[PDB]
Amino acid sequence: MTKVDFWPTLKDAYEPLYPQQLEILRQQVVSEGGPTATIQSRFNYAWGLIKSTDVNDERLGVKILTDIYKEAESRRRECLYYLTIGCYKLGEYSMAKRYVDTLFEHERNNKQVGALKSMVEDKIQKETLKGVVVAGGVHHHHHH
Repeated sequence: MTKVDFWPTLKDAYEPLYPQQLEILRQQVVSEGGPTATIQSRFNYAWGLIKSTDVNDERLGVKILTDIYKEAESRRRECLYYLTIGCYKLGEYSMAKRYVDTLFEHERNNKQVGALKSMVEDKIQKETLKGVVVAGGVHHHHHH
């Protein structure tokens, strides 16, 4: 009910949508003509595709958020933030890191950015280096 946060949390992503909620956004997008729909109409269409559990909808929303970014303007902050979240689900942390990096530079408070960037930065750092497949076994040799 707090309609004041201009940027939800990353947990909101773990909140799936019903077939009606997703079809409703399509009525507003298609009713306007579909692609010729306003940007705010397509922007939300990519938001629901990211809350989906399948990766097919996440790769589709990312492409939209990048089209609205190259064609729109001002909506860069919302895109850089949404791209970091939509990208985090595709572990493309290289793209998420570069976009969130530019946003965090803005020097804006909102500890949600410092924390979101922490999932991207902690994952590019904690992944190690050559990426270890986690040693799954037990110490065999033993005598000391």
